[PDB]
Amino acid sequence: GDLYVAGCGVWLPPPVTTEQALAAGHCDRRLASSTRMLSVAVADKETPAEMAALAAQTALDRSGVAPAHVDLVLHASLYFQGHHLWAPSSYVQRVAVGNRCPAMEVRQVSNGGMAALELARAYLLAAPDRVAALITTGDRMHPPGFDRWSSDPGTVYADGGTALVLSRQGGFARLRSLVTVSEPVLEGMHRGGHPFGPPSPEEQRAVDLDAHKRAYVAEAGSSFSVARVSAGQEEALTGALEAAGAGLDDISRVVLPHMGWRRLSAAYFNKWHIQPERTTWEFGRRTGHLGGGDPIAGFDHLVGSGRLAPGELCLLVSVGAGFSWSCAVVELLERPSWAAAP
Amino acid sequence: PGDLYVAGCGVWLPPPVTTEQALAAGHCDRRLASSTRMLSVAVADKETPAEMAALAAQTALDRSGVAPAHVDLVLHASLYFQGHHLWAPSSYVQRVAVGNRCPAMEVRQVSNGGMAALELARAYLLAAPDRVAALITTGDRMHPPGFDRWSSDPGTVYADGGTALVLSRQGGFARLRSLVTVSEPVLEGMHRGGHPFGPPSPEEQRAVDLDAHKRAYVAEAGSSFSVARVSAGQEEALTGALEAAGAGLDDISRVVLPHMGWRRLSAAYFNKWHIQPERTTWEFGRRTGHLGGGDPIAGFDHLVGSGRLAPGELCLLVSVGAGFSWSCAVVELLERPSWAAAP
Ligand SMILES: CC(C)(COP(=O)(O)O)[C@@H](O)C(=O)NCCC(=O)NCCSC1(CC(=O)O)COC1
Ligand SMILES: CC(C)(COP(=O)(O)O)[C@@H](O)C(=O)NCCC(=O)NCCSC1(CC(=O)O)COC1
Repeated sequence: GDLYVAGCGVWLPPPVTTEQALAAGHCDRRLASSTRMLSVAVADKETPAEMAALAAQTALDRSGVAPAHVDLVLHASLYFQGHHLWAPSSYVQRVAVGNRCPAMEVRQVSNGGMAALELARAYLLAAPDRVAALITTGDRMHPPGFDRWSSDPGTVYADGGTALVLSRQGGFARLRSLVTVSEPVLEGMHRGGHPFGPPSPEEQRAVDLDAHKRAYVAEAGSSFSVARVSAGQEEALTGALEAAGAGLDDISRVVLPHMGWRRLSAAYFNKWHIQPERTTWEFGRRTGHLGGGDPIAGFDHLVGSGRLAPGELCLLVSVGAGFSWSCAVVELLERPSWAAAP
Repeated sequence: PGDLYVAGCGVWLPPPVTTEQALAAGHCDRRLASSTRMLSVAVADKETPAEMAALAAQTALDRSGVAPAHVDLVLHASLYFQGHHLWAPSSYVQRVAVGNRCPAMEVRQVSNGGMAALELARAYLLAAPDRVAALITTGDRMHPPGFDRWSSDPGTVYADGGTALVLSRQGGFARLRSLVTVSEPVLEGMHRGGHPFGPPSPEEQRAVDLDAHKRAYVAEAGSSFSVARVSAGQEEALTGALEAAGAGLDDISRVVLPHMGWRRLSAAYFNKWHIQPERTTWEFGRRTGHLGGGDPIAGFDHLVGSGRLAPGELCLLVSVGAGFSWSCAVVELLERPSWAAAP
């Protein structure tokens, strides 16, 4: 019944600094100041499945899991994967695993990685003989259909891949809890059309979330909008902590989404009263938002850098547009052979 | 004790466009009309994919009688653009059709997406002792800018519409006797640019053109290899599902096939398995078109609602998508639901 993290890894393209973004007029100084971002991973020619596959190779090698024991492949993403009517999950399988288990996509906007983890956990527990599952994420947020800095002001989107190997047999960390909360009444906040009617039939030029958020608040009211988002976040946090038998004071590290400083302050630092030094803030602000993969990149970072110690608890915090929230408590059991000692 | 049932199902299909009208507009030529033998395809005007999925889910949930509190998962499958980036179509389906707060997400596996979500839904319900039902939906809209319903993938004509199915552990009008999924990722490169066995090419900025990528894959990997590997996956899914249900093909009363053109179905199924078109959903699919990954649901819903399937009879669901992935399922009709015609 127990579930473990057997391996994890990332593939991040080289960073583009905020200074170089300012120089190119991709970012203004107000956004630079409000987000306090330092750099964002930006890919040149690598596409999403390629980057996911590269992360899966690292995660699988670190795990020591045989390909015959990978019983599910789930690839999560939030933006165009490059080729319509093509199966990026099958590319990840062919290149990174080389086996024949089911391989498919799971999507839940910036929460896709945790959504895939929920489905992976269920899949592994539904049959007594299953062993491990591979979860990957990958996205590429290029200039013609997406604006990395202002398509969704307050969050700077990154290119890159992440991967995690979940196992029933064992691993270096134990999953103590995972909870997902859904508040679909917020659905219309990220689309055109009436917030409570059907979606408008036209849009794919350049994502402009800011326009839709204001239209949603106008129709639903700021009071309602702020409250429901707050309530969803609180349900996921307290649900995960209660399921793990922990309180926030038992948590050593908090893996937060890689959003800008203003957003993280309002949602987490000034609400929960935690210090940034207890989170992945410094990592995320040089990385950027990796679509649905931030919890994986952040946990991988904490472990690989030795910032998390055996016996310590880690809290994964993730959120997506629907809205959907996931929180997980992960217990580090031992330092993996790939990790730096402090 | 582990058993799973179909409690409800439904579709929402926009008005049809006939092959004659397609011929007249120069969307279809006589050789394509003749090779596919399509009669019409469902075409949406202003309805978006999640809108159509939500309408189908309303019908399916109303038919099932399952309360929203017993819907413990919502999975929305699709194969083409859902209309809005960084937006959650699965949350729209939840808000409009369910009104609850269980997890809602997307599952995708090309033209096999509906059966893929069925696999994950089944695991989810079986992974915890108190779960009851799950809602599965599909929805797509294949419009002219980036897609040509008649020639983006010649030999299959793609439809607009939504489908929905309610899976339950408590009961239903049909029992899921078996469900198996087969994966051959070596065929992955057949549906993209680049190099079949290298990384994908940079972002596809044009109308979908699968014929180009299939020719490039066959040139590189060989026709003998491609045809054999595709044939082997289809045969594995078929015999796996039938063996898992304790049935042989002669025990199947009706086959729900994908809504491809006549030439593809003949080569894959009619001439291979020696089954009659009259035992399949051929007549239904040829007036509907390919509903992305919802065909098994639409075809099963058609068979049940029209009374062509009788209590005690077994039904075989057949699905395939690029990747490749294949799913087959055997479903036993337990009773005629009250919304179904008597034959
Ligand atoms: C949670 C709290 C911050 C609490 O606020 P108080 O301090 O006012 O109680 C809340 O009231 C709030 O507004 N949060 C920001 C959400 C919003 O309204 N619009 C943007 C939503 S974009 C997003 C995409 C991403 O992942 O980057 C999807 O979720 C993030
Ligand atoms: C299938 C078979 C005929 C079986 O082998 P036998 O010919 O010996 O029977 C085989 O010979 C064959 O043709 N291989 C060529 C590949 C091909 O065209 N794939 C379609 C690509 S889009 C598609 C989705 C859909 O439309 O639903 C994914 O599957 C259809």
